[PDB]
Amino acid sequence: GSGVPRLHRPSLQHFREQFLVPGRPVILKGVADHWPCMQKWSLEYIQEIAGCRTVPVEVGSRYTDEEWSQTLMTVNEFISKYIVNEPRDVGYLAQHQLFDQIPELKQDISIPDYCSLGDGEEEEITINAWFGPQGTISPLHQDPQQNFLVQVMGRKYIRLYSPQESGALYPHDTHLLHNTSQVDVENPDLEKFPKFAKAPFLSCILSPGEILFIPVKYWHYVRALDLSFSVSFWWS
Ligand SMILES: C/N=C(/NC)NCCC[C@H](N)C(=O)O
Ligand SMILES: O=C(O)CCC(=O)C(=O)O
Ligand SMILES: [Zn+2]
Repeated sequence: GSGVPRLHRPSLQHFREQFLVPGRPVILKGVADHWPCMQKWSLEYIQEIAGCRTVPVEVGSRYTDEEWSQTLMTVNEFISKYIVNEPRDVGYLAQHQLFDQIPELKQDISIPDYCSLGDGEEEEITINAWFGPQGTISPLHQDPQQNFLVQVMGRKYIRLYSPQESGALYPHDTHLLHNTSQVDVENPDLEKFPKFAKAPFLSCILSPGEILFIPVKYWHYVRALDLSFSVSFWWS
């Protein structure tokens, strides 16, 4: 496929018309790049503000066979165990609303203006922290709302497949896992999943300051390339 387009602070109507309404992915630059989080958030500072709080942590590379488990620990324990000291397994602080838990971290972000183009209420926008070492993998999956994924620390390799291509992505049959792909994007078994080979996609390397707009129900797979902190806004 091709690289995801990058636009420097598009006007709202131009984002509405070329991207939101047709549902095409884009990176928005010059938008979140000066938010306080971009210069303020570090291991020192995350420990200082959030260190003693309780967070859920996903342990294991990815979630299919339950090797993957979910646990709870303090942010300090997560940093020390899964990031700093030669971790024994991949832990990921994933899909957690950490800014409703620590309001003082919410002062470091904002809700992007483009969300007001939606039909939903600003109070109901779901804000999720994603924080973990180099190498976390979110398997190919789709989400029920629009998403702004704001990169803060580190880089993420991302791949996007359209809803129109779902027939080549082999979703799990169980309605629980309905929206997750059985395919390992970066090493697909093409004996089992042959149609995955021909399906087109976009990909990118998302970097700090940059916002990736993921259209509703667009499939995405995400691998952190460095120690990484992203913040997702689910809106509608
Ligand atoms: C690696 N782990 C992850 N989540 C637990 N990755 C991305 C979130 C996928 C989830 N189905 C969603 O609703 O976005
Ligand atoms: O693991 C990641 O960073 C991707 C998060 C994600 O899937 C989402 O923003 O909905
Ligand atoms: Zn997602």
